[PDB]
Formats: sequence, structure tokens, C-alpha cells
Amino acid sequence: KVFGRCELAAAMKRHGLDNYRGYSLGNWVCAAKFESNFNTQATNRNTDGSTDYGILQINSRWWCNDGRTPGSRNLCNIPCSALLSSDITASVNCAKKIVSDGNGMNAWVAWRNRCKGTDVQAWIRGCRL
Ligand code: NA
Repeated sequence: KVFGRCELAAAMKRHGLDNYRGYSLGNWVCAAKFESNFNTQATNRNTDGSTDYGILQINSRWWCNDGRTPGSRNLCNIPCSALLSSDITASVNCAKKIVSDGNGMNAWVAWRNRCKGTDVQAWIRGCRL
């Protein structure tokens, strides 16, 4: 599923991400835009053999099990394929764990390089929320 911008903002709000750990909704929408282009089915393979999955590009070395990342953890206790669903619940619940770790949203490369320090409220402007 490729979400619209305001559609995704509303779904993320319903699942409790607005101001989660102090990160306003626009931060989450901006991260999704630059991680996956709002596409739940996005995947990308990394040099280390891990793969990133779904709308927030959650990595198989630490967070989910894909059966092909040796020596990895599954800290979200989910198959990585669950992160590709049109239902973003599993991705949101896992993202809540990730952001609660020591580095906050700096865990997401695209957030740190493309969203942090910018007018992230623009990503929710105009939306019915
Ligand atoms: Na894993």
C-alpha cells in the first residue's frame, strides 16, 4: 500500500505516534517519506547482509526475523514480512521500541539527514487531524 501523506498522518496519530517520546507527528511523516516514499512494501538490502523493511525501513539485524540475517536479534519479536502489511500496526509498535532506545529518531538515517532541523510541521499541513 502506498499511503497518501495525510492518510498516513491520520493512521500514525490513531496509533499513538503524535508526540511519542516527544517527536511530533510531522517528524514521523517526514521519516516515512524519505525512508520508503510512503510504500509499505519497500525493502532494501544492506552491505552487512541485513535488510530494511516497510514504511519505516526497520532492520533485520536487530528488530525482526527474516531467516537470512545470521546472528541477528528479533527485538520486536516479529517476522520482517509483517512490516510490509497495509496495516501499519506492527511497524508502529516496533518503531516505538526503536525510538525509546538511547538515540531517539537518530536511529533513522533519513530522519537525521533530511528531517531533523527542518520545518517538519509542513508534512502535516492541510491535513484533517
Ligand atoms: Na533478525
